[PDB]
Amino acid sequence: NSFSGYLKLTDNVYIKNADIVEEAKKVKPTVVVNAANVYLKHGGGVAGALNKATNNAMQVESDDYIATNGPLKVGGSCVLSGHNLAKHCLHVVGPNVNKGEDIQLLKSAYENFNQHEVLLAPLLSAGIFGADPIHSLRVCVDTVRTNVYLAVFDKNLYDKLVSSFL
Ligand SMILES: CC(C)[C@H](Nc1ncnc2[nH]ccc12)C1=[SH]CCC1
Repeated sequence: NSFSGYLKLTDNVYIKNADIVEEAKKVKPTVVVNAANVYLKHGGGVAGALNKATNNAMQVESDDYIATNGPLKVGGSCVLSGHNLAKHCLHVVGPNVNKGEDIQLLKSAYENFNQHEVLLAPLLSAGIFGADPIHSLRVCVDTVRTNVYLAVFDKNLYDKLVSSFL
């Protein structure tokens, strides 16, 4: 968990302008969080980038999990292997607000982080799911109580988050 170059926002939330895949390769954290969907189909965004970096081993494992357990609920999670990127991957489903899913489920999504002492994570629901990224960071800060290191792969968005926060 050798995180470097983060800015501490609160007692337990840190943030960096970085690709989460590059962070995972350098740090080999105990847990990396995936911004997943309910069927664990890693087609784009953070999910597609993490899966590509495992050479599709994450997708093969996810398909087997879904066959045996069924889909996750919105706001839910499962713990699977982190493959070459981390000890574990915590797959978390935030609401797709562009498709009418309730934004209050973003609090339930972030609550899953509290089962792990230290996590490398992305900003939930901030991609194609359509939540305001600054609102997602506010819910993270007011929900997560364990130590989370947020990687945001966009310098313009990073600067807007840090200006709004501090
Ligand atoms: C908001 C956006 C810049 C961010 N993308 C990323 N954040 C961190 N590492 C990344 N690697 C590849 C994409 C990527 C997302 S997509 C879904 C949730 C958060």
